[PDB]
This record gives sequence, structure tokens and C-alpha cells, in this order.
Amino acid sequence: SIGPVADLTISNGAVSPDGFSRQAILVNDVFPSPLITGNKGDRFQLNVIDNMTNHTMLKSTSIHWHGFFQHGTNWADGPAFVNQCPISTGHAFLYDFQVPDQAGTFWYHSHLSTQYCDGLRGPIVVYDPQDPHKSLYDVDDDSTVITLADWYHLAAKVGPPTADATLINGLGRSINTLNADLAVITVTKGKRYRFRLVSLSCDPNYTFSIDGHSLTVIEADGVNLKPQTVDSIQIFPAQRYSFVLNADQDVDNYWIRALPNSGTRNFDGGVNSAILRYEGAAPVEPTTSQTPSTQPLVESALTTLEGTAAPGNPTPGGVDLALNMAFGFAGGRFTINGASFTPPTVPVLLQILSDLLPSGSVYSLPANADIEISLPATSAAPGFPHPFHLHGHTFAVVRSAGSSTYNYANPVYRDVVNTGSPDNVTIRFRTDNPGPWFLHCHIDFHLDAGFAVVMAEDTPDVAATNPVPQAWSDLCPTYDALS
Ligand SMILES: *[C@@H]1O[C@H](CO)[C@@H](O)[C@H](O)[C@H]1NC(C)=O
Ligand SMILES: *[C@@H]1O[C@H](CO)[C@@H](O)[C@H](O)[C@H]1NC(C)=O
Ligand SMILES: [Cu+2]
Ligand SMILES: [Cu+2]
Ligand SMILES: [Cu+2]
Ligand SMILES: [Cu+2]
Repeated sequence: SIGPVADLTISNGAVSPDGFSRQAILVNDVFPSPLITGNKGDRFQLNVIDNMTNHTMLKSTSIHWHGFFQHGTNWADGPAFVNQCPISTGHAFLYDFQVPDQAGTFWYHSHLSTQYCDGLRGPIVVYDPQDPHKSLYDVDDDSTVITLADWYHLAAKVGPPTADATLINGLGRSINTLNADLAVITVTKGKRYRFRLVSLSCDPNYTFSIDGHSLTVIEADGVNLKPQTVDSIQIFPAQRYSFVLNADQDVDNYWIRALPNSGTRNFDGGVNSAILRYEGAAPVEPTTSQTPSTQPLVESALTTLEGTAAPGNPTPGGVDLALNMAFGFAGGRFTINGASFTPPTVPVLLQILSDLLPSGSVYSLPANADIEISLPATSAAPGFPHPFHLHGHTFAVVRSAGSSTYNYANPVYRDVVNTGSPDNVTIRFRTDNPGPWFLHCHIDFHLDAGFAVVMAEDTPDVAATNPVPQAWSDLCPTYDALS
């Protein structure tokens, strides 16, 4: 793997992760993008070298480092026209930030239009030398990262959508390439694995299970939690989980299954599937049967390892500022409280540094306060369920999707939450991270359609807390000169 100091060169190339050839986005000449790695407290210097020539997938790029807090380095966070102008082709831009107090499973991806759907997306693992669950597993390496990804034969900016295939570790089969190579995951009988599940999906959620094995979940979106055995896991776009697998079954091949909520909802011919292979097992497809899932993961039954409480007082409205976000759908555009987000000419953070634009979308947040955000599900926002995600913060899921109850005493903490179907998912966080932070649904087409708002956190202090490198100031004129 690479990092925490590395070059990321972005280019275009042919790929065939399902046997069908299409042009896509490469990171250091490989599809899918390589895993980045660091220890807790490393300083990260990821030099992003834009060498793209393909206009249909945009020649420009910017990278968000999903989950990282970016305290004092809001300029480094990624979202085009919120925190930076995009890097232009022929140029490079250094992302220089630290991760002092985060550790766990994360990822990086394009935050420009729909560009990460064309293959610029990759796992990040920040190991903890003192990890609290270390004693529960023997192996925790590059071989135990598992990524889930949707794959489309025609580019993001080519059709509307429906995945042609599911990619586990970059490999999978579509309905017309049932013979294509599958992803193989190799364990040794009697060893224990910390598997790091990473959804790179642009849209589908996956119900993930492994034939013949139970999963003990110990981490969600970077947050250590109390161990919790399950036999399947619903993972929504941009979410992460660590589960320990006790490789204690017979030496054999076992189907790994990852079934999307949309499109091809079967396992016929090994679509939506990969292979757990015990060492010594033959190089064949598994022939194992799947059991009905009798202990699925339940977000409202998850709790933080330390049992941390929700910020604020343990009662609704028991907070410094309650904001309710009302979803809708106008032209071809999503709306929250009546605003559709259109990317502004001057990125928000630059406006601050210079009411913010785009009007109707920007929410001033005071510092050192408790915030409660409501996001009731509604049929007025088609394409639900929507997984909303808050940059620059972990939040406490005081009430999950599918539930009516309210947990303030020890709710799970996360950075991406399913908001459910027409449900009133509510979250809490403390404002200790001054800057403009994107709040948006992570189904990436809905995002390009404007399904987003920006939290302008402690705006009087953003100028002081986030000094900006010369290279970042150079970004916008360069971009604006391009036709
Ligand atoms: C650029 O990528 C698009 C999207 O996959 C593809 O349709 C097009 O052929 C590519 N351009 C070239 C010159 O290969
Ligand atoms: C969701 O919860 C907030 C919290 O008070 C409330 O104001 C809002 O009306 C609720 N919406 C629905 C649809 O239940
Ligand atoms: Cu993300
Ligand atoms: Cu993010
Ligand atoms: Cu959505
Ligand atoms: Cu985002």
C-alpha cells in the first residue's frame, strides 16, 4: 500500500472489472484505486497529480478524505466549490493534513460532480498501535480490506441509473459476463481476521453476508463500538464496518455475497458474489448454500465502545440549535427547505475568507454548542433511502432509520446515516471545528442534482483557524482560465 506521504497521479485508461471494456479513471495506473495507509497521528501529504484528458469524466478533479476531521485544514477537505476550486489538468495540488485523534477504516474519492463513480475511489486504513480490539484478531492487513462498488458500463455523464455489476475488491460479473473473474479472499483455518468493509458505492446499499460464518462488528465509520455478532450487514454508500471473522469452518470455498437493493437482485451465475477461500481449498467456485439471515445488524442496537452519550440534554429539542431539513423535488433538482444546491462560482470557504452563496443553502452554526439535526424521510424526495453524511464531524445517531425511539444515553456515533423511507432520523454533534462543511446525501447522482446544504461552522474564526497554503489560493484563477 502507499502513504501516509505519497503521490496520487490521476489518469484515464481502459478497465474491465466485469469483463466488459470501458474507459475510466486510474490512480497510479491501476484500477481500482490503491489502498492508502497510516498510523494514528501520522501527518498525511497526498500529492494529487492531475493528468486526465477525458472530458466526459471531467479533466479536473478534487479529492475528499472521507471521515477525516480536517481541524484547521478545511481547505483540504475536498468538495469542489465548497472548500476548494478543482485541480486542473496538467497541474498538481498537495493535500497536507494530520490525523491526530482518529483511527479506523475510511476512504478517499472524487468530490467533483459524479466523477468518483468513474473509478476514482479508494480505501484508507488508519491503524491504531494501541487498538482496543487488537486482542480479538490475528491478522489485520491489506488482504483484509474489502471494498463494495457499483459499476456502470456507460459513464456517469452518459445515462440517467442501474448498476451493470457489483464489484467486490474491484471484481465481479454482469448479466452478460457470467464467466468473468471473481474476487478471491484467502484465510488460514484457525486464524482470526479483522475485515474492513468499505462501500465505494454511488447509489445501491448492499446486504452483505458470508456463507457459513458470523460477523462480529467492532467499528462503524471510524468509531470503535462494543463487539456485536451479526450474520449479515446492510451497508449504505460511504459507510464502513470492521467485523472479526473466526475462520473456524471446514477448509473449503464459501460464497461472499453482496446483494444490492436495486437492479440485479439475485446471485445467479455468481453476480454480486466473491469467494472466501480457505488455504488448501481447491481453485473452484464455492458450492455453499446461504442460510436466511436471523441476526442482521441493527444500527439502533450498536453502541460506542466507551458508551459515550449524545451531546446536549437527553430530551428532544434539548439542544442549542435544532434544525429540521425538509426534503423535496422540483425541476430535475432536489431541495432541502426549498433550496437546491448549485455549486457557486467562488467556493464558499473563499467567500468567507474574502450571507453566503448559494443563497438559501448555507446554515450558520455557532461554536461550542450542541446541534440537533432532523431529516424526516419523505416520498417528496424520490430515490430514497438517502444516506446523509456530515463532513468534519462524527455525529450521534439519536434515532435511527426504521425506529421510533430516542437514544441519548449511548447512541452509536457515525458520519453516514441511512435516513430511511417515509422515519425521522435525528443526529447530534458539538460544533468544535470551524469552517464550511458539506451536509449531503451520498447517493452521488442526487448530490449532483443539488441534494445538499453547507454548515457554516463558527464563521468569524474560520479565517484564523484555517491558514491556506499558497498553492490553494492559486487554484481558482487557474480553474477559471480553462474554457
Ligand atoms: C472518455 O471516457 C468516456 C466515458 O467512458 C468514453 O465514452 C470515451 O470514449 C473516452 N474518450 C476516449 C478518447 O477514449
Ligand atoms: C421530525 O422531528 C422533528 C423534531 O422535533 C419535528 O420537528 C419534525 O416535525 C419531525 N417530522 C416528522 C415528519 O415526524
Ligand atoms: Cu464520501
Ligand atoms: Cu465526507
Ligand atoms: Cu439520495
Ligand atoms: Cu461530501
